[PDB]
Amino acid sequence: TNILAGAAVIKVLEAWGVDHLYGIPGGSINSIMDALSAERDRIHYIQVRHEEVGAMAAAADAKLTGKIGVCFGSAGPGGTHLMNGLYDAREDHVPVLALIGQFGTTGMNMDTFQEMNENPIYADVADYNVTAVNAATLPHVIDEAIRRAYAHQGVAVVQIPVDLPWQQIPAEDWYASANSYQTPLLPEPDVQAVTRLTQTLLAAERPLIYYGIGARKAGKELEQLSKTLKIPLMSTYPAKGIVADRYPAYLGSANRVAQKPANEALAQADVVLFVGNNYPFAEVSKAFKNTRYFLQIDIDPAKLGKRHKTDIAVLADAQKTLAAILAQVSERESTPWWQANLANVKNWRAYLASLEDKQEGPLQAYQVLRAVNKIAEPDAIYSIDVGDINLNANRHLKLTPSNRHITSNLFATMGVGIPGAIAAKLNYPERQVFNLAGDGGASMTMQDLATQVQYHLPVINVVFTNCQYGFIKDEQEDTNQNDFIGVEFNDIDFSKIADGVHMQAFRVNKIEQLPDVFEQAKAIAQHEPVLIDAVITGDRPLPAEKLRLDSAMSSAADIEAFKQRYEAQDLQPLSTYLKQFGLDD
Amino acid sequence: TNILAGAAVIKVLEAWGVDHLYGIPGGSINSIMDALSAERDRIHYIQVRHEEVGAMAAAADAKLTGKIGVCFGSAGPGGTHLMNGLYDAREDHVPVLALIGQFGTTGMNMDTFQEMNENPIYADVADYNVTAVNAATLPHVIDEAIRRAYAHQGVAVVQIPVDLPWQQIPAEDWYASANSYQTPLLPEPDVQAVTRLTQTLLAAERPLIYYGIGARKAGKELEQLSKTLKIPLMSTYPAKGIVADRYPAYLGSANRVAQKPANEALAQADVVLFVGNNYPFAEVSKAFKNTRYFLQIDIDPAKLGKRHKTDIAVLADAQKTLAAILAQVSERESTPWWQANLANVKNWRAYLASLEDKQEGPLQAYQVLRAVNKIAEPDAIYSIDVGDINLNANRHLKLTPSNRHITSNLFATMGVGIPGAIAAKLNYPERQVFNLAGDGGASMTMQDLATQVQYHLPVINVVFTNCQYGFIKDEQEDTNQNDFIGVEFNDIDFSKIADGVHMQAFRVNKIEQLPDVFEQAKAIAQHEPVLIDAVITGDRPLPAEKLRLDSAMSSAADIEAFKQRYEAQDLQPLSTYLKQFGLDD
Amino acid sequence: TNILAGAAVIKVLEAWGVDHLYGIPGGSINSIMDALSAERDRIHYIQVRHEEVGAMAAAADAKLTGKIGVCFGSAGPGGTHLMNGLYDAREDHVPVLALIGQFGTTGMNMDTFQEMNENPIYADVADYNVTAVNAATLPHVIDEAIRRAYAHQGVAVVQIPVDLPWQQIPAEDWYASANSYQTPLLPEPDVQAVTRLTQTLLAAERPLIYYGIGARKAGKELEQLSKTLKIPLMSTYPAKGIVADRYPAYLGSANRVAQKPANEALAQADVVLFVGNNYPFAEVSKAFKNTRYFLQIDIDPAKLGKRHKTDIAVLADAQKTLAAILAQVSERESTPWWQANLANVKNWRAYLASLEDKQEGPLQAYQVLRAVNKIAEPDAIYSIDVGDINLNANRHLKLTPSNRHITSNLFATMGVGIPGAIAAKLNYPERQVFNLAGDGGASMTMQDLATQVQYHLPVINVVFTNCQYGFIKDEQEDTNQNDFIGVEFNDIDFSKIADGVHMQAFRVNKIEQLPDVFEQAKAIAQHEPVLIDAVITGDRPLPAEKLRLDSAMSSAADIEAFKQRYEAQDLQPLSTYLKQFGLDD
Ligand SMILES: Cc1cc2nc3c(=O)[nH]c(=O)nc-3n(C[C@H](O)[C@H](O)[C@H](O)COP(=O)(O)OP(=O)(O)OC[C@H]3O[C@@H](n4cnc5c(N)ncnc54)[C@H](O)[C@@H]3O)c2cc1C
Ligand SMILES: Cc1cc2nc3c(=O)[nH]c(=O)nc-3n(C[C@H](O)[C@H](O)[C@H](O)COP(=O)(O)OP(=O)(O)OC[C@H]3O[C@@H](n4cnc5c(N)ncnc54)[C@H](O)[C@@H]3O)c2cc1C
Ligand SMILES: Cc1cc2nc3c(=O)[nH]c(=O)nc-3n(C[C@H](O)[C@H](O)[C@H](O)COP(=O)(O)OP(=O)(O)OC[C@H]3O[C@@H](n4cnc5c(N)ncnc54)[C@H](O)[C@@H]3O)c2cc1C
Ligand SMILES: Cc1ncc(C[n+]2csc(CCOP(=O)(O)OP(=O)(O)O)c2C)c(N)n1
Ligand SMILES: Cc1ncc(C[n+]2csc(CCOP(=O)(O)OP(=O)(O)O)c2C)c(N)n1
Ligand SMILES: Cc1ncc(C[n+]2csc(CCOP(=O)(O)OP(=O)(O)O)c2C)c(N)n1
Ligand SMILES: [Mg+2]
Ligand SMILES: [Mg+2]
Ligand SMILES: [Mg+2]
Repeated sequence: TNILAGAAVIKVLEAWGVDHLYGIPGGSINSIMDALSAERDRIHYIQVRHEEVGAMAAAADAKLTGKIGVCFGSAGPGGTHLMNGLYDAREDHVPVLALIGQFGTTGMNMDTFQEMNENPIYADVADYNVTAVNAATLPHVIDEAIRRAYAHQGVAVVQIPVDLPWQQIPAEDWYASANSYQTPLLPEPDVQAVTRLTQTLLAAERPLIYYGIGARKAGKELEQLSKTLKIPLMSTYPAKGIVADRYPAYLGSANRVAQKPANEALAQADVVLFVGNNYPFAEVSKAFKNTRYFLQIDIDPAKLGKRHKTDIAVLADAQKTLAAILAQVSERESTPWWQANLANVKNWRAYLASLEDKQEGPLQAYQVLRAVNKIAEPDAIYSIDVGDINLNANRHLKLTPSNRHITSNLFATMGVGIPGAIAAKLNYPERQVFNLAGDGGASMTMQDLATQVQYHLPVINVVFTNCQYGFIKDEQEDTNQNDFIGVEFNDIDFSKIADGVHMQAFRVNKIEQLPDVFEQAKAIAQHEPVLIDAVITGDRPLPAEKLRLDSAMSSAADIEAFKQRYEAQDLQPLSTYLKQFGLDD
Repeated sequence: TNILAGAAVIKVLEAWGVDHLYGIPGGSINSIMDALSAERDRIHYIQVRHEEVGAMAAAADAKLTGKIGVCFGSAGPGGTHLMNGLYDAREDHVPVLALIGQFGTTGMNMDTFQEMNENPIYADVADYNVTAVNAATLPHVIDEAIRRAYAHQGVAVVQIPVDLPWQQIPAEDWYASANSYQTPLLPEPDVQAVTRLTQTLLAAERPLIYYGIGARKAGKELEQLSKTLKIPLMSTYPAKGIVADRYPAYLGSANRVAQKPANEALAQADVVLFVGNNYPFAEVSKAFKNTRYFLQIDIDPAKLGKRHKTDIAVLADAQKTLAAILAQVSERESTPWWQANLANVKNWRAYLASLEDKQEGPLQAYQVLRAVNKIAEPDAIYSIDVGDINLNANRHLKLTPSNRHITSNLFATMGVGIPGAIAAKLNYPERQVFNLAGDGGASMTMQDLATQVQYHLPVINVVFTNCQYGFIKDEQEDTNQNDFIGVEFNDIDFSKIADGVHMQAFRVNKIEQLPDVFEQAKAIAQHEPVLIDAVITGDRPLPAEKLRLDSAMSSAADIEAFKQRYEAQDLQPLSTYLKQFGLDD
Repeated sequence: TNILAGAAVIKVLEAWGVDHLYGIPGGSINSIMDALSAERDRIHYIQVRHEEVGAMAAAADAKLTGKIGVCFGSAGPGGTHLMNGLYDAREDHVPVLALIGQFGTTGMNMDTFQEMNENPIYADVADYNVTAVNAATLPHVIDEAIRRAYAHQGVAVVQIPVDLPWQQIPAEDWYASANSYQTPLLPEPDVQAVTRLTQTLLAAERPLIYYGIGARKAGKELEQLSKTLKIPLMSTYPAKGIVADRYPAYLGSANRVAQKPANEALAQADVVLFVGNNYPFAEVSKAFKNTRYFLQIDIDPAKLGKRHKTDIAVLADAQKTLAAILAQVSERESTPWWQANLANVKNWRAYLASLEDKQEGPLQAYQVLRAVNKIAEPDAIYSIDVGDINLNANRHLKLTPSNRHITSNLFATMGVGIPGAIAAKLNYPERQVFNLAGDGGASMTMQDLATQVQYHLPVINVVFTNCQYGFIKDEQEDTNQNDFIGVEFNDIDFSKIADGVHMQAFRVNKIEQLPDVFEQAKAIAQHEPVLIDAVITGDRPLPAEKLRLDSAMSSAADIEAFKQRYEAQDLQPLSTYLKQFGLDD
């Protein structure tokens, strides 16, 4: 007969399979809290200590699962605290629903306490942004918000006046269209564009396949096409893991969160196959300036020819198109280009290994990640924060397709380590989860280590304490005339922080302390969360984008200093291998 | 001859007397950081651990001093982290300048890393919101932003492309108009409106003067007019302290962060003089429904007759107008209304005193604030956060006009305790500063306890740990049908948090522990910061807005339960004193 | 007991003294139309043919009277049509209330016909911008909107769901605050600052007083200061008429809608008193590059030191401050500067008169304005459109303090001639009202010549038909390398247009036709609107900003071609006069 509007709303969420949602209560959202209380056995409300962690975790839910992430905040400061999480979702194009509290209709526009016109606040970030003004339509307005967030892969925001969820509406007049939701059966790629793309890729002397997360399902195809046609493989930083890191022709990513082989190969390549990629640096770094042919495959029309003058752009699904190229090619024998790149990758990985393998004295980030690699399970998930850890994790973590790693890819908000590991462990309680965060990123959301304790989420948290905003110090070293300002700061002892939130923790600062501490952490994380605070040296990581190793481009003074500073004595430039296999530079 | 644009900009700030500014560096704001580095002996850059603390502290600067507060943030997530601080400034109408980083002009609109159209993000909160596109005009654009923030008492936002501060501009072509800034000499209030207002106030049988922070300078006038004409005085919560708290006819504030005498008197009053007030609850609580005449004095035309049908509204300065009323009145002898209200205030203060004066057993918020009162210096400044502490601080802190207390008055963002005490101690290094925060408000900005350590700011931090969002639990108790959800949580041991940031701290939970701990804290705070974590009981404070003490309005069962729960056995309703002095109710 | 919400909203408008309002009905604003129908005897609705005319007339009301202009539009297209009128009110800082229709609250957010979230559309232009969601607070929201538009001198926009005006609210609950209304306080001048300003003014060798419409109430003091101290006067184009144009030492306005004496003088001046002026061209034309001392007087702090570094700034009412200067000074004797300037003004006026007094020939703009002046009454109001007509009206109309002229001063929207004239005849039916419009400007709002017929508003409409966008053509001549484009077009016979809307009209093209035609127009306009379509030549008005006259700065060939083109054979540069009185240039 009747039903309360707020109860109907929680049922629309239950209909769309929403398992858990995050927020902090307040008077302006208490009628929705009331509805959640009755249904607490069907949808799990996770109370966070700061709302941006709720919004960031909701984004990570959708990143990991493909399902809509949900968070809420009370009127005014509850809702504006969501901003860094909602912009992350807009930028990383994943579906998120945010509910914002608002004063009742009876007191709106009266200029009463913590009441304002909230609709202008969400206009930029949200794809759908509405203030609900009627309780009977409120279930449809919520269903509308979810349909559009999914369809448009973005943020949908509904500001709800607190009095409407307590109203009665006729129980038969609302529905959730979850039952109509579906995946498209897309057409097969047109055979002539596939053939045209293949010929051009076969005649290339120095070819590359450069893929992004759009090729997430084409792991097998990419790797087989690589070794069948003798084409090196390189990706964007987030596409790391689609092809296993130990694959001998994986060059890594290009630019600063990058690897030496990827950068050098890109400047020599004559034909690039750009697949499901939208690398933001293409134009500003003139990455493709020496490319002769540029071939592209993307599912989205707005991307076609965006990053460079494209010769052939196929609008199609990456995996289908790669499987169709694969189906018309045969083995090619090892070329000079294949051989030179393989030798270069071996030289690089030996460098990274000698850093990782030091066994005594002062702790550096490199060995902390070798110890992370030692205790990692083959399907672990990593929530990585933003800073030097994106660079070091991309070089040292040895991922396979069973792993997941997430960060704030484009907006790049700091603080994402902790919320992402909370979302990961809620979705996958049986998978090992790691949170790799630098000290500045981890202090921005440190209060939510208590949420991991409260909901008993066994996360392995590793904080890299350098008493610096390392990523920025290095930039200041490169651009600034006057001394470093704002990048070195006071120590925070995160094992005391973790103890305050009643979580087990260790602090280490010598390489030799690592093995024991990490074995204890692997065992504690079978049941409880644990934190390791690695006090590391402030060494600058080798800048892949400022290599000074070639005698024809850098003077011997520069090369000696570069080799010295970066312990890069045994690194050879690509040109050494090119000359060796009979190629020029 | 030439000067670099970023150097000229730091000089425009120095010209407007900007002593310190807050932020966190990033690549998109490094050319401004470079300029700050050279001038580090003239403007003090304070690096915070989270940008909302920088924006909130900048707002508190202007709250305390009347001078423009300045903060900055890098592009994307640096700038959106400022939101809770900037909305606080818009709402509390104080001048703040925020500088937002942005990618260089050369890469803007190229869709490159952490680059977006940032101008839509600041459109709602800012009075002035511009992206600077030329380096020669950039000193004028900054000067423009400060002039308007001051003139309009609001937020001015400038998004600066990083490449323009490193450009050369002719040194003679820029200036800062600080030299033209001035206070208006306002006209004296028109003598006939003052006389009309006075007659109506003199004929009132049950009068009240209800003032707000607009009467900040009329402390003497308010108090003398009170005792010369026998008129009780009541204020808004932030106007507490303008007249000393021990003044026998100060009734307190009305509504929930309120006091019993203020609430009861307002329903009996026949003539209200509303002075420099903009109480947000006037309409939604029907506060003035029984008022017969409503007289108002405000400096701002948009306020005149806003909160109620006003009989006489004088547009003038509060202090000038009160001094002019005072100049034409003589002593009146004690009326029944004066006498009844005085007796009622005595009854109330005895209640608050018996709570404060318990000497053993389980710690409650009441005694923690009696201990705060004991060590307080006559001119201490209090940064108060948002939650039950606004209610308890308004009842127990004994302020005088030499004190300052600040919070987020209208927007009411949690987290303001720590940034406000940082701003207070930077401006006034010789004054004792307190930060009174509840546990949920203090965990939102807990990482910046490290900033107090790093810049050596001796703040006394007192955290009230109830393992609850107390203010919200009580609301749920009043409105919600189903059980409490989201308002009780895990303990955080803030003396371990404080130890992690290398600050001295104590944790107490028995009334008898207070005196020693507070004496030690008063002495440590002579040189270092200190934190006390008071573990308190979850007792609900007496709800002044839900009194059940009058036998003619509430049944005896209700009154017994009310008296029992709130240890309010000896509280009498106002009607007892009205009947006693020959007045009806 | 109850009243309808729509009736109370109209009662609030009546209370604030609103006599007339403009708009076009629609389903979404039909409950407001219903209310208006009931009140047709007390408040008068003016139906326009296009909604921007309604917004432009609403703006013109406030410009002419100082009282708030009121306009409305229906949902979607009705409201977006108001845009040019509303930004004109924002830019020329005048109070306007715009009511926007919206679908009822039940249909909102259901994506039904002509229903969209309308609140983001108005966020940039409106000082106050809200959607009403409740019928009982709707009178307060309308009252709030008028208070803020007056106080803030900007636009207030309220979007109203059609159902709410048809609900019954209690009659007892609403009120309008119109009775408490006051204008802002005028600050008083500090005598010490005034003495300093006066000393600097008297020590000047070549002084100028440059005033804007902030000196509206000080024409007497301005002219008196000029005659007593022997200092010439110049104004912004909108300030023309504050001092009578026939005054011998009134130099005119600077830059392009300028008069040659003002431009020449400004370059020689050593001290400028800048009074209630916000000239937008200061910095970009480097106007004050030679001014040794700049003195400013303004009521607004955001303007002090804004346009140039100010040596003495006074924050006070212009009239009060000018009265103070005048009381400290005595008669001075004629200087060379005074005499040089008067001689230059006689030369310039003699030149404009020669263009005006041609008796036979092809018609030019200059003789048509002479014809307007001969039939103009001493207190006529001029609604002027935008284009060359501002340049020509500024040079040829002889205005006194009894006249009024309005245009779109800073937004500068074409189209305003017809709406400004409608509003002026509504407000001042006893005054002669002119509409002086170029053909491009008149074409954009031509349909509302019918509003003048329908409402019997006797306006004299004068269209200047040059078959060009003359103002742009002359800009293309100055900047464009390739041929003229989009500035010359087909003729529209406006007498046939007027005939179509059933108005009396005439078409002229030879100078000798003018006298009889304007005589007849002057007679018809006592009862009916009349239009004259003056077909004029394509002659460029003398560019007062590009004077090729002085032999020592321009070649004899440039000078002769200039004099030939502009019929300026008898003009002398100010240097001739400066030299005659022993001065240098
Ligand atoms: C601190 C920091 C610095 C960074 N530095 C770097 C760096 O130096 N180097 C670097 O590489 N990255 C870096 N990144 C990440 C970077 O900002 C970009 O987000 C990233 O390069 C984008 O990768 P993408 O192209 O794989 O994914 P996206 O930008 O998400 O784009 C995916 C693309 O795939 C297409 N697509 C989707 N599905 C399919 C399908 N099924 N078939 C076909 N096409 C499809 C999409 O349409 C889109 O074009 C950094 C991140 C951080 C946090
Ligand atoms: C958790 C929380 C709850 C709250 N609960 C309450 C509560 O229950 N009770 C309560 O009272 N408050 C409460 N507040 C504060 C409340 O939200 C309002 O901000 C407060 O009531 C406004 O006080 P005000 O009128 O003094 O100041 P403002 O809102 O700042 O307004 C000042 C007024 O003075 C006028 N003015 C300025 N200068 C002059 C002058 N020189 N001469 C004349 N007029 C002048 C201004 O124009 C304006 O009208 C709460 C705050 C928090 C954080
Ligand atoms: C096609 C076109 C071209 C134009 N070309 C020119 C041109 O070449 N030259 C030109 O002059 N104009 C020109 N204008 C007008 C120009 O755009 C500006 O609108 C104008 O210069 C502003 O003049 P103002 O200073 O009088 O008015 P406003 O900009 O309105 O400024 C008024 C000032 O007076 C102050 N004030 C208000 N009241 C008082 C008081 N009581 N006491 C003291 N201070 C007070 C105000 O705060 C403000 O500072 C043109 C307009 C158009 C449509
Ligand atoms: C909220 C936010 N503020 C500022 C930045 C700019 N930023 C990018 S990396 C970085 C420093 C990262 O420092 P930390 O986490 O300590 O790690 P490190 O690089 O030292 O290992 C900063 C400040 C950001 N992206 N997000
Ligand atoms: C950032 C933010 N989120 C949510 C709120 C809503 N809110 C208002 S008071 C309150 C609880 C305060 O709790 P706490 O600080 O623990 O103090 P207590 O009341 O328990 O003493 C909350 C969540 C707010 N105003 N600001
Ligand atoms: C609505 C609008 N569109 C375009 C312009 C640009 N503009 C300014 S003056 C002008 C030409 C004026 O034409 P017209 O009204 O015929 O006058 P003329 O110069 O020919 O006398 C134009 C197009 C404007 N200010 N407003
Ligand atoms: Mg770091
Ligand atoms: Mg609490
Ligand atoms: Mg024209």
